[PDB]
Amino acid sequence: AEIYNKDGNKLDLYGKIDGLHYFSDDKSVDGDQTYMRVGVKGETQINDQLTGYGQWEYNVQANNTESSSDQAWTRLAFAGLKFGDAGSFDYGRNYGVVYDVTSWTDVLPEFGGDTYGSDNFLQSRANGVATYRNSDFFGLVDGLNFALQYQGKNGSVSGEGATNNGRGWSKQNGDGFGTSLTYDIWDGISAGFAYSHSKRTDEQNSVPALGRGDNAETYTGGLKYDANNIYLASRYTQTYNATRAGSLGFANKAQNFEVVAQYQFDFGLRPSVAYLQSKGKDLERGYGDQDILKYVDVGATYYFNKNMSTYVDYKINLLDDNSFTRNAGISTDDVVALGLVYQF
Amino acid sequence: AEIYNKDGNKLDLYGKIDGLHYFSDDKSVDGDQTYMRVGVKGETQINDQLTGYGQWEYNVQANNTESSSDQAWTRLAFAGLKFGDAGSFDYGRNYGVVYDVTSWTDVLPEFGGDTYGSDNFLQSRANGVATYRNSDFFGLVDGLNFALQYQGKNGSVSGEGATNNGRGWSKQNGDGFGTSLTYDGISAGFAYSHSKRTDEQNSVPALGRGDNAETYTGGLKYDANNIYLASRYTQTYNATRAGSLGFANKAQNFEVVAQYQFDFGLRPSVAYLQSKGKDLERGYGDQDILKYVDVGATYYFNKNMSTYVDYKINLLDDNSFTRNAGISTDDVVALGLVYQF
Amino acid sequence: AEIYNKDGNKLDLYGKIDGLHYFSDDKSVDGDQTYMRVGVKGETQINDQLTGYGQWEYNVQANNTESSSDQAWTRLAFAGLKFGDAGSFDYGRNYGVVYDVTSWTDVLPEFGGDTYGSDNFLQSRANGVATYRNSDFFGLVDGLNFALQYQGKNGSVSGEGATNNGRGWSKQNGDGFGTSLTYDIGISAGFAYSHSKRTDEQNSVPALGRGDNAETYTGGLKYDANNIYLASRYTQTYNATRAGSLGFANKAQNFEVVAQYQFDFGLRPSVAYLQSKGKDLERGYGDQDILKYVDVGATYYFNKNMSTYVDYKINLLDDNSFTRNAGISTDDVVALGLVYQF
Ligand SMILES: [Mg+2]
Ligand SMILES: [Mg+2]
Ligand SMILES: [Mg+2]
Repeated sequence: AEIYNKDGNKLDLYGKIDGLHYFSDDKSVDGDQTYMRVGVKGETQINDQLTGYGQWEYNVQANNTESSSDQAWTRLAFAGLKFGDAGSFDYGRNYGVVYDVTSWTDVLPEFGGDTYGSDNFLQSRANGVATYRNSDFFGLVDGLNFALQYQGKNGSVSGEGATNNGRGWSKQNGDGFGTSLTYDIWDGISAGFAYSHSKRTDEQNSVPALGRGDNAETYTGGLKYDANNIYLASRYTQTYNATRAGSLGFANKAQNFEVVAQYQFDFGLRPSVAYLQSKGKDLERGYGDQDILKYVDVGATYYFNKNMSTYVDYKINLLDDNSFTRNAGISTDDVVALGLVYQF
Repeated sequence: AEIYNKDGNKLDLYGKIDGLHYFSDDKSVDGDQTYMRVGVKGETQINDQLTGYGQWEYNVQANNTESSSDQAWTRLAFAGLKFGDAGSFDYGRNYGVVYDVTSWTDVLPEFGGDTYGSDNFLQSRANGVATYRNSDFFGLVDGLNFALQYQGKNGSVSGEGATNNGRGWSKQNGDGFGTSLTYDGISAGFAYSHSKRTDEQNSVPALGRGDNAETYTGGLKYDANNIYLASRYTQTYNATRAGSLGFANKAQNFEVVAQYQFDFGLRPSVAYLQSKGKDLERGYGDQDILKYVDVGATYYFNKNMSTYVDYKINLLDDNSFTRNAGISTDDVVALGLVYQF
Repeated sequence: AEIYNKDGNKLDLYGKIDGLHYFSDDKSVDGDQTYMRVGVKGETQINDQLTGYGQWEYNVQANNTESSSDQAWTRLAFAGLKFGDAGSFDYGRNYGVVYDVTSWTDVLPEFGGDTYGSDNFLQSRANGVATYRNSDFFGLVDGLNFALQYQGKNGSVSGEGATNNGRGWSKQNGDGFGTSLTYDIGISAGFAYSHSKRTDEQNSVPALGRGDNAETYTGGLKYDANNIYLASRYTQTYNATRAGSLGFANKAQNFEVVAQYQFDFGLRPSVAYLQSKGKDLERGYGDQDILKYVDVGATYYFNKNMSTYVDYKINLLDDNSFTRNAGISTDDVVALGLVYQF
């Protein structure tokens, strides 16, 4: 909600409160999943060719007790400058540019968006990203959106590989960069490409048993159709030393594919059907080729209005239980989600 | 404070900042107790019959350092729909319906509200509650309200009894149900709850054994002519904590409070509270779990600022039960200055 | 931002989002340092001579992951009354009155303000402070301000020295009090004093620092006019200045000086020198430098809501047994920040 707009400065206090329950035979996901999000988004006019901005987004779990630990975290926190019509720069915790394309399939009622994770190189939300964007390809092509992003090393907790803000191997990165390019081809049809290259860290190449290599790389292509009450999107990503092999490390190579179809009825119901897979290749310890993710998703959202909705989502999990999924901690069970959400 | 009201949607950013200090011989409660609360309450008009709403309430302690852990937590987080005469429905972290009645005695300047706890079946705030409420009995009887409530299992951290949101035995529950009924300046109230207990509750702590946690509550309130009087009695089975040692197989909990509101802003308060545990294992037998007289006063400067003193006159004796279970037997004085928004 | 003002009550929701990176050979400070702050400040008119107020300020780190621990904390939380000319009183988590004067040199683009820390007696933000303030000496002497402050013990986690809100020896305190006095002659002078009981764990746990009381004495001078900022202050402490992780300095001498200029087009360069000199340290340490650097940097103000900055800590400490064992950083640091304020 816009709660301040005065003398060239604007502030939005926004969020949602999501009354959410999961039903699954997997006891690590079954049960109450209630949470909320709260954030601020602000803008300050500097001059005719310059606007300042900042955004913070917080996640607050509400499915555990008042004595539980580690229930809140920051999703986004960045500050930036917009340079007229010709671009922007921001720095902080923000989305990696790969998500410029992979966001197109991250539209399921509840599930989806899970062939990658957060703090996973530049695939999703990430610490310390400096992001340059231009929406007219340097004045040459209207509608052609370019991004270039740099990320500094976020290393180990201690020792030779450390930085101030250290973390475990699954969420480490070396210095890296990303780029994306997206374009509306026809009315309502868009195409996009993204690439990332990051140095890996010494702990990534020594602590977990899976995944070895100097660099983490991703290649993504996507398509979207959004018109006439119909939403279709597909994307394909090939990764190298970048996709998590559950708790066991990284996949030397992975091939990640998502497709989604939705329809918006004018009375407020939006059914959704999707297919997702992540195919790991050349895994160590005799694993070879393994499925990391494989499910059909069917669900629907009912929008009461712009501030209130309810939804059901059903993850039909096609993974077989085997020594890889067991050892890596990957859920092979179906899940049903039921939600009622207030947004502000 | 209402900070947004536009095109059918309203948002309140509300809270308080409570500069609070306790004086006690009990070193685990003595000292600075400053904290604040902040929350949002939102409502959206969907159509003539239907409004959607959400509420989040956060508690933020401010009595420890900037390197201290576990200083903030969510009290409430729920989303709901209100229908008209048909009632309301909400889901999330919210009050158990037993508090619809026991709240009538939870009005002391600082203390009170402590014969039960949070995440304690449906006695107070709870995870994963679905709550239906009906006002005026479908519009047929003015002042008659009722509620129906369901809670899904919140299990252990790992193993066979787990759920995603696992916790220790003290705050676990199986599937449960609660109901309340209140009727009106004089009011009477009843509440009942029934929850399945978990395998950890029946094996980890030494105290309390049974398949089910049950509560029965009756209460009365007089609120008129600047006088507030309230009393309630609750009988529980396998549901009242015996401090850190488990649950009381049975307990009998009683509270009574009297207050007067002077025009100039002073509100003195006198109360008596007790919790009596029966049939405790390990030789404990019958034990007092809580017993005190409370005297205090709140001074309201206005609707946004108050100050208060409260004096817990603790009538428990020190014994091996109070020591082992971590129950305070010392007197406490609280002094507070509070800003509300 | 003031987001509510109605029927005698007002509320400000304020903060900043600071996109911040450090470059250093010290791996414990090097890298992303992005964070934000958010708070509320409210006031309510009670009557002609009485206003109530409250403030909360929260710090939220954003430089680590979504599964990281302990990433947020309360800086300030207090409630108070202002009685016109008779003064104000507030209680909660608030600044110690020593900061009334030492804040004069806490103006660097990024660094500075580090000859003391938080929860460090009455040197900075502190739990359980009751603070009386009087502005312009009961309305009788423009520019003459004073404060009186009391702080109850904040003790150990358990045992005989416990309080409900226990913490480690570095952040403990006994009962104490403090006072400040400032006088505006754009030119000001200031004095502050504090005296606290030390706690048993401050004497029994760490290697360094022994004594029943912690005391500080501060004097400051400030020139702030004609686009020029010049400030200096000197503090002598007893059993009160941390000697890194090793304990406290039996005596310390802390000195800071800063000069800045505000150009009309927005740039504010800054040059400063800071040192903390510890004396009579145990275990053979004797006299040791606790802090010693020159700071050079600049802030560019786009407007009142947006700025960018660079800061360069030129660290004059050396690797020796003291800095090494105390965990005191000896390396240079460059900070680069972009900050949105609301
Ligand atoms: Mg490889
Ligand atoms: Mg029993
Ligand atoms: Mg000494």
